Amino acid sequence: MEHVAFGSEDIENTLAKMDDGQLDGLAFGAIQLDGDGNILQYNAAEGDITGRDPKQVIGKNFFKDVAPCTDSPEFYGKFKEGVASGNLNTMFEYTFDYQMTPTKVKVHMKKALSGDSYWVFVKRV
Ligand SMILES: *C(=O)/C=C\c1ccc(O)cc1
Repeated sequence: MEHVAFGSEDIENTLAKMDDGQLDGLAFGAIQLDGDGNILQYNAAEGDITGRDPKQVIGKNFFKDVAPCTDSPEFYGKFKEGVASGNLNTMFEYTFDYQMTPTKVKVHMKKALSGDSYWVFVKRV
């Protein structure tokens, strides 16, 4: 298992070296979105939590297609604000409830070290 803790201050540096394969070894869910919310990476843990088959959600829009619950000021709103500002690092609890048993989670969104990419980390609470 890849030893990286949820909420780590330099997490973006650590994950910049990981391929989709290594991303599946994280102890928490990890999604990489582009500026428009399109899914570039989606690890196994995220699949476990949401029920989605990883390889099938890549290329889909997270806020429009995959996770409509999220599409709100408290989630998507924070995301679009961070994208426009070029800076993003926020942590909050949220309830995942679309076509799934309502699941409470802790979400951490942070701008990737890369150009136009952003991370969304999820773990159960
Ligand atoms: C709300 O929609 C939040 C998360 C989420 C992500 C994927 C799927 O499939 C359901 C729910």
